[PDB]
Amino acid sequence: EYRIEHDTMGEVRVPKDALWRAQTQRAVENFPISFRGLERTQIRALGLLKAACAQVNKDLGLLDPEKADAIIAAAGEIAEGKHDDQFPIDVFQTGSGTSSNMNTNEVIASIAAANGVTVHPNDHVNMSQSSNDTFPTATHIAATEAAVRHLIPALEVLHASLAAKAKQWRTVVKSGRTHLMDAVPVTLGQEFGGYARQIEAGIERVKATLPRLGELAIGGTAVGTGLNAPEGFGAKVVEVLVNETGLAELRTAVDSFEAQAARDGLVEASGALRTIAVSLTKIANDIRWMGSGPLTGLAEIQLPDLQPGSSIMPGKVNPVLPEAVTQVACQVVGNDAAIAFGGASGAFELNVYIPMMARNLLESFTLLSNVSRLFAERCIDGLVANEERLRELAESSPSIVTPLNSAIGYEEAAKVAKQALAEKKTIRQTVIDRGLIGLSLEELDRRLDVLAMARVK
Amino acid sequence: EYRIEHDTMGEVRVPKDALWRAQTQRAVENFPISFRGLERTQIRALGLLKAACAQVNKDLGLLDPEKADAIIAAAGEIAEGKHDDQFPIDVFQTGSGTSSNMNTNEVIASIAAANGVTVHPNDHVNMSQSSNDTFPTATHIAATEAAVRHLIPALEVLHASLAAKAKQWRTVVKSGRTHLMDAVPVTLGQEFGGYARQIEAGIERVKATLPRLGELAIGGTAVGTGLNAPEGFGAKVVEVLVNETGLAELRTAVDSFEAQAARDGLVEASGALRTIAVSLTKIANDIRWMGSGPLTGLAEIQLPDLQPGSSIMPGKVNPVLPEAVTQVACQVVGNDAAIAFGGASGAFELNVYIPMMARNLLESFTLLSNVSRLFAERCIDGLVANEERLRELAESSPSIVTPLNSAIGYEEAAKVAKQALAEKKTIRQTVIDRGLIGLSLEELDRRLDVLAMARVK
Amino acid sequence: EYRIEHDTMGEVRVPKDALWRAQTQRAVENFPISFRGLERTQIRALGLLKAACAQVNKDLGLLDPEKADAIIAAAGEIAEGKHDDQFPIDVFQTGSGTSSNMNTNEVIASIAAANGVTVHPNDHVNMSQSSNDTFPTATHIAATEAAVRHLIPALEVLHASLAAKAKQWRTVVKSGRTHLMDAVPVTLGQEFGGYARQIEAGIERVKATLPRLGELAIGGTAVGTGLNAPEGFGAKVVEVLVNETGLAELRTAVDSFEAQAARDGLVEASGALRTIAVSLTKIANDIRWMGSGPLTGLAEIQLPDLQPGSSIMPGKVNPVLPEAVTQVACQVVGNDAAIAFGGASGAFELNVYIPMMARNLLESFTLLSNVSRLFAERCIDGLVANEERLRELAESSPSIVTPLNSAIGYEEAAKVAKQALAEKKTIRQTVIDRGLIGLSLEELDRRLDVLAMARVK
Amino acid sequence: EYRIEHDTMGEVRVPKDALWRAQTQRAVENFPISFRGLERTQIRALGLLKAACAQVNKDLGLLDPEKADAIIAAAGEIAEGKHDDQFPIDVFQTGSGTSSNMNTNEVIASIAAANGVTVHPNDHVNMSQSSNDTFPTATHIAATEAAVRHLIPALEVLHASLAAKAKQWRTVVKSGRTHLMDAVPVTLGQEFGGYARQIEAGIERVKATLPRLGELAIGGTAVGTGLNAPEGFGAKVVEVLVNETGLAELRTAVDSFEAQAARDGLVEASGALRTIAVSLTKIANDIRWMGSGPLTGLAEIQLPDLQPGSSIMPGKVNPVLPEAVTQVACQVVGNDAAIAFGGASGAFELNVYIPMMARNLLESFTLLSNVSRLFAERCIDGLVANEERLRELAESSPSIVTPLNSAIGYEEAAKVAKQALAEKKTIRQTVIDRGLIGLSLEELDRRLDVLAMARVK
Repeated sequence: EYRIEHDTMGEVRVPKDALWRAQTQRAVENFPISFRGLERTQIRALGLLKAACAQVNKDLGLLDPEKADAIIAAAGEIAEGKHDDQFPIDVFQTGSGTSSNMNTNEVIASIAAANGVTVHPNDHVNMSQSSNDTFPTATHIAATEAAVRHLIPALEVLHASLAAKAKQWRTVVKSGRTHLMDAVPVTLGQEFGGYARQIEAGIERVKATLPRLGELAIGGTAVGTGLNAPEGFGAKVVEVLVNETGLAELRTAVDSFEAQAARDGLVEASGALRTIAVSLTKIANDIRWMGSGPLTGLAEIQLPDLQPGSSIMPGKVNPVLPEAVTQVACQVVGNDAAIAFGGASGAFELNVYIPMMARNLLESFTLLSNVSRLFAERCIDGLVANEERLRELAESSPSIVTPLNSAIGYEEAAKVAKQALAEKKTIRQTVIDRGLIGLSLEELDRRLDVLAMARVK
Repeated sequence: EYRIEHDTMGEVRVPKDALWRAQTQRAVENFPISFRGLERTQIRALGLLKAACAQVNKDLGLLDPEKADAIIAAAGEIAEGKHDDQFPIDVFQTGSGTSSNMNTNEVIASIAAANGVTVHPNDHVNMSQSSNDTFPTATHIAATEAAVRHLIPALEVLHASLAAKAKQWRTVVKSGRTHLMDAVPVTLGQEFGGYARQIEAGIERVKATLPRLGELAIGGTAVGTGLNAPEGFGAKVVEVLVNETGLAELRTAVDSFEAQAARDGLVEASGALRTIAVSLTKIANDIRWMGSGPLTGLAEIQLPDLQPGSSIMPGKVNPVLPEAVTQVACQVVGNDAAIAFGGASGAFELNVYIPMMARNLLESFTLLSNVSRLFAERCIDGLVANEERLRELAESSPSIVTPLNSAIGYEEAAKVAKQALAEKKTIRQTVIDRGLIGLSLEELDRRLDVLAMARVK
Repeated sequence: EYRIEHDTMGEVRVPKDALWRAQTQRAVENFPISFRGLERTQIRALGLLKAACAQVNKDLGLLDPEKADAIIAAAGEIAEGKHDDQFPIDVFQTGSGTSSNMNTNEVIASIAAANGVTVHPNDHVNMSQSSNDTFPTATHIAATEAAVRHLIPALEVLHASLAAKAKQWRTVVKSGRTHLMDAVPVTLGQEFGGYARQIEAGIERVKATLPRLGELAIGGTAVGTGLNAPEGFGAKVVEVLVNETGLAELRTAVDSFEAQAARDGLVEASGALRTIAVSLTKIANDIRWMGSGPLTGLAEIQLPDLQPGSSIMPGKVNPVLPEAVTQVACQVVGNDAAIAFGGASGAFELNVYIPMMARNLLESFTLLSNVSRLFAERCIDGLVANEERLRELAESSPSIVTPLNSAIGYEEAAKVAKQALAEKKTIRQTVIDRGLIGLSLEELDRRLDVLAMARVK
Repeated sequence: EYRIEHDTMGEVRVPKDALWRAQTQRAVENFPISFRGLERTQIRALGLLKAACAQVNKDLGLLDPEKADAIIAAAGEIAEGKHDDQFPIDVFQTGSGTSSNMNTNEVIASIAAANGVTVHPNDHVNMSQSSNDTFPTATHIAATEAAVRHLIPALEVLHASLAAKAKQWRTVVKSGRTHLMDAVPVTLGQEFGGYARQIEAGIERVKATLPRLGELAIGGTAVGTGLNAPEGFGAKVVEVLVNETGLAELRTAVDSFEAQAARDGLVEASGALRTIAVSLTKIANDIRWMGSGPLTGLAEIQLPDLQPGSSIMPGKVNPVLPEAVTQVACQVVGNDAAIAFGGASGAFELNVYIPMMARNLLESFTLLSNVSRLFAERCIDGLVANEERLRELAESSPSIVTPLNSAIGYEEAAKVAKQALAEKKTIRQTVIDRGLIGLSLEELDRRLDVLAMARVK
């Protein structure tokens, strides 16, 4: 069942109970491509943004208080998520986000109409605005909130979890591995201290993007000039947004043309997430390798069991969380390539890849925030080390000859390693058999202590 | 409200009215990452696959007909899409798809239980199977159906639409452009014939991947050896699948270890789609450029109006379909990088990136199928050429001097072009003024006819 | 020391002994970016191409035989590699390859001048041509020769080497691994048969691209119309090229506009190489993992020693060839993303990313051809299996309980696996202790034979 | 002609006059893959690094002053580039850089031998070191010097050039374009101010990576523990390096395991360069579009002529510098994907993709530094604007109706735009004809002034 609405292009049938109107409905028919629309956090940002602009228009005497207040209230319902099903437009819409901007304007208009107030989607709800500043503004608010409120806290949990293991396993000695081959000793704690640093550096990486990710185009209107917006509109809206969200990271664009002609801050932000994905692949890979076996692998640690491993092989349990982490990392990398391709494809006063860039960036924030916390809590926290096996692994490496270098030289040392392996004997035995002692017996032992070799801080 | 179920790891609370059971529910708790589960076409493939395996197990006397028939019927309900909301597991699950495989087994078990029949998710519904052959099998069935039944037909519509314009605009002469600068004449029809060829070559590209995309692991069970599956199980299941789906492209794997240790056919298939995305970016870019203006751009053609252009600038209309196409192309490129990263990350007997690879590949098929048809029908078909403007564009290029090369030589020709531009005069005038005629007057004209210059077939 | 030359833009100083002239020298000054110029195979292709065009121009009476013959001879010296140091222009030149085309024309002119014959770089050496058909033509000849004469033979060596191991290790039983965890048995030969299939499929993949990679633009001249080229020039040049090179894969473009407006065949070809890189990462990773240790890893095989492992740790030797292979695979993936970005960026009658696309594609052919042969000969051929260790690995996996499923059911089977691991006892012992026999004693043994479990063909 | 050398693996023939020795020569035979070796800046870094380590070993009494001083002198010759042809090892070597590390040690040994001093490549030249800390150290020194001394200054020139045009063209009014369609007015200067900001933000982006790019592994030796290196060796070497190079950005690693197990700082650094490539594609694209024509394009500006455009079309000149910039941007994007793939592929105590990551990152620094300066000086500086054409473009856009919105409302405004285009009349005429005046005659004019519309600061 339908009603008639119109826009400047003509009449359109709209579902009778839909709060959207003509232009939203055209976009429904124009872009049935993915059948996925804006995310919760994007719809929220649009709501907050519309509320903020209405407030400033009210403050400056440009918009009737009754209309402003109903727009602010309607926008608030949208921001709170009462109307997400009134946002049916595909991600793959016109690249400025015009359609979703109008979708927000029209839904506000219909909510306000239901509360006794007549507001025009363009003339009132979109007063002093364009899609060309509002859609990227909403995108950067969403991205900034995602970075500050979701990803960074999630990474901090993961960091804490890894650092707790770095401390716990401080003196848990094991064989280092380089090139996958037997190396000199390290501690399990040292390795986890490395993983913790990768995550801490990741936090630094996301933070370093915030000064430019938090820039908002708001106020630049159609092409960056601010035509049809009053003086200092952008700064005024940003102040309301900072006041309402608590996100001090939000700010006016340094250059209002760069802020609309490009989405360079989104490409920058994705680069930090892609680096985090690179770090997480290494961390997760190492952990599932340490967990491998129980009998045909490394069996250095035990990961917590999360579910039955195999529909066919009874009793098997698999490192499912590292698998989720590594698959997420692939998605972030894919998403990152999509973001950059769109970023490079701007023209003159507007980059028209915003919805695709937003979808991909926001998804990477989400996947990384959610999988980092799960990895920390359902995997890292419950890892159990096989301490005795690990100490044997350390004492078995041939490369425990390495600290004898300064006393016998690299070349004689290598002769000890090749002879010890062909005999199935120890490094201590091959050197004492080689007649090298005389380098004392007491000195050979001190240098061959594996935990001393790891050089624990 | 909940009930108790168990698996080999213990007891799990499951929603009372959920048709899934213990293992699905663990996966719900283990992988809340993206909150997007399997697509319609993946759930379908799993249903068909389970029906087919049950039939073969019935045929070989290994599975009680009453149990087989209830599994076949239950699987059929799943295949038809009656139970998509009983598949809540995240894409970012264990990388073999164990969880979704078990999700299918458990939902079938609960449907059959409701019809008076007791079938064990492992012992019966998963008889002769592993996730390690079934999940990639379902993925390759979905991908192959997507290629054959959706993308290729969509591309054929787009091809027809472009070729119709190649014919329509056969003698519509215009200035060619190289490096974005004035070149010798072409016809609008020639350009569209190029775009049509890119799409035809795209069809060829997808087709060329089908011999390996259509390979199915079915029968290789846990590691590729076929343990716990009867002799020729895979060939038998493939026959049922070919019979039921009509997809002759489906086939047994050439090597049953390669078919599980890798997903190389998915990377191959994505390469063809990425090439199509590269082609579509060029086609769409050209079309929006030809459509640019109306007064400050090229204004060669007019694209059909699809919606009001701008919330702020009245009357403006934008090339929204080319924007959808180019954004889709970015997504396909991103998806393609994700697919390849997962593809490269296999280990020993199993690549455990299947759900992420499947999600990305299937999405690229979908986005490309849907946007290609929209582009054909809502853009290409209604394009209107500005024939008189185009003929003036052709006759204005300085490079119409080019066919005089053989008569006056490259160097004197260049002297004609530089003098004609500094005077604001024609090529004919600059050559006759330059005293070159005597090369006759009649010959200069014949060579300067622009439509003859385009060399129409 | 310098001489004066000119072109249509004016006078340029050129080194006195340089065979290039004005336009090459401008490009030297215009593009000092990478300081790497065209590859041997590109210079060759340009030489052959110029010889072929001169021959056809001779055949058709359009070019004086004395001038044609000196151009053919000069071009032949270039093709043979006598003048590579006369090609100093950067890869990062004008995107049509104009500069390298002119570089070839000018060097031919100067060689011919030294043999008593005066040929104009444009009017004679470039007769019936543009850079816009010749540079992509030379690029596709180079790419096709690389595929047919270098990569495919190299892959065939690698395929043979892997298949020889598949045969050699047919009955060398070992534990399969899925998710990195203990699985049911396979043979080392089965795994290598998988790797061999990945390489055979790679061969198929490159072959499948040849019908479109081998398309040549030759004849389309400036914009694809063939202006200033005689009728059937392209077909005539292609015939000479096929006659001279033996490459039957070379052919005229299906559509002469698509063949210049895009380089879609180069993106297609790169997709096949990227798939090969994905396959090689898996193969190489597995091999270095099987080689890992000697004491802290898997120690399944021994790779041939190629050089001392470590400047610091005496005696260590590392899998350096797998490292070369995996790093090459990264480069191919990078190169592939560069190729596609350029491919998508065409405009109207010409894609002007050709030199960058050519550089990247040709490098991927080279790296893959060279590393595949080295990997085959210096690694794969000399691999030695640790047969006794491998048979113990197979017999230790808990998942050897799997073939008891049909007799005792998945759930009781899992109870056997969990009890056997907590006891440090065998599967046979845990089932006989569990009172399951009575499933006979003779049947338990037959099902527990590990080589029978691998299901060798 | 050859001599015999040996290493711990045995005897190797080495060219008689080569300064390298056994291990370098094995690497020559082991890795003939790309036939491109280390860059000038990498060889330099290795030289400086070896000099610095020798100095510290001297300072601590661990290395004989005569041997140290000859190593410092030899290393200095290498650093200065006297011996680049003594570094023949392929980029695609063992992924730790062992071979190039040994190549440096052996060349120093042979130089010192020629000066009367016998130093052992391992025992002396490599004293207190591993490849595992030295090769990444040299890589990060090279990358940091490239960022600080080459790229940032090059970007500052480009920034100055763009900002000079932003100032010059402050009041040069033109039509804005969004979606490629006619928009409201901007100034050419505003657009260039946007491009300048993208470059300034790029500078910020590279700077933001320096705190982690400048971290050096030096001191962590084999696995990060510092075994066989004295206490505070790393800090001591870093101090010498900072003293010698002036690069205060160089620093000790925050965590010595993260600094060898990963190359996350290289992926981070590449992300900043990839963002710069995205920005440069937009800037260059816009500029070649503004330059397009002269008769069939936008013809907004004139780029400086750099070389004859076309071998075939006389007189044509093409935007060759924007083409070089956009092709470089593709290469940086490709390189960036290669870097990240290698970065993600670390294992335990060592990421063994260093040479490939270094090659790609250093090339991106180089291409971007060189093309940015060329673009600034040979393109941007000499751009000439077509001021009268531009003012007509501004006054022709239909969207000059936009500032009437607040007076007549969006819907009536759109009626003015559609009627003005169908009539071929002006906005002023269509509104006065529409009877809207009465909104006064004087007010319509003030709002329709195009330079006032651009809102110049």
